[PDB]
Amino acid sequence: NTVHIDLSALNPELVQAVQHVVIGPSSLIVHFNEVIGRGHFGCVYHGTLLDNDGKKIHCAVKSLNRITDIGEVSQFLTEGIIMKDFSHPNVLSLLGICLRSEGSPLVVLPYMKHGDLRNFIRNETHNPTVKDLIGFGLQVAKGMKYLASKKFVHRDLAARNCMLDEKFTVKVADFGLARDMYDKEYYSVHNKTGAKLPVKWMALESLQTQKFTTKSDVWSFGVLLWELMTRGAPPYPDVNTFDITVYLLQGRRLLQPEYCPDPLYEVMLKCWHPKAEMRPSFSELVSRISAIFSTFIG
Ligand SMILES: O=C1NC(=O)[C@@H](c2c[nH]c3ccccc23)[C@@H]1C1=C[n+]2cccc3cccc1c32
Repeated sequence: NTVHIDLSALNPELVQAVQHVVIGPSSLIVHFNEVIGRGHFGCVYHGTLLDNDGKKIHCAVKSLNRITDIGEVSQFLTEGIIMKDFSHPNVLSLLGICLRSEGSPLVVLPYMKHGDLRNFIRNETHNPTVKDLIGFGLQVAKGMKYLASKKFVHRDLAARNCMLDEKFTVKVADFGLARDMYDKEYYSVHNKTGAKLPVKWMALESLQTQKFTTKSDVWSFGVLLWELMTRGAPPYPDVNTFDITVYLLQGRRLLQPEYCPDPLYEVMLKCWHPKAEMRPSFSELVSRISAIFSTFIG
């Protein structure tokens, strides 16, 4: 209850360029007993977004508690509300933002019945077939192909960041500042800057330079496929951050899951090429995986 931002000192050209994303206080209903889920990420609430023709839209609402002042609000708008006007069936897009005077800004996302892709496939109550799992990988590849075309570098591609709707359409999400805290199991922390680093998903060059590209998104996509075909097993479970790096430097890789098609494993191994320029583009991945999915019977 200490967050105050003076909306009127926001750059007038920035507030013009983002006004179509801003939701008014009376156009979003949020009941605070109605929680979709809780975690390290914070608390995600049920919301109802009210359009102009009495059309009610079910959404998920989250306070961006990491945004505490005008400076951070500005940066967030300059990187998040321009720089994320995306529209693709396999990309989770922002429904809008509540800019508040008192309190952190709210983000409003489409409701996703089946939650994150990792938890869904780990749940033995569900039965995604081998073909279904490749189909999920295919859907992610298409979302990533779209994002690469927009020159958007995700940086945190992983099964936990892909969401599943009620029709089982996979949407690639980027919760930028939306995650309050990050699980120690998956994210290392940089001592000096506080940067969160998803080491077991990072390309070899990123483990060295801390720099991300589309080609490092391709590496992470390989790991995501591995996650899919193992039904959400943790990559490199026994192993610390230094030993993972040595493992990879030796040219060792994640091992072929049971029931994973050989052609699909070849694709994974190509994603983990040590030379970034030698990894497949997402165009190549969508082509390759589409054929694997289409011709999959056995
Ligand atoms: O984008 C989304 N839409 C939804 O409905 C959220 C959701 C569905 N089941 C859940 C079960 C537990 C928590 C959330 C959900 C999902 C989300 C995940 N995370 C993960 C980290 C931070 C945020 C913030 C907003 C929305 C979501 C979100």
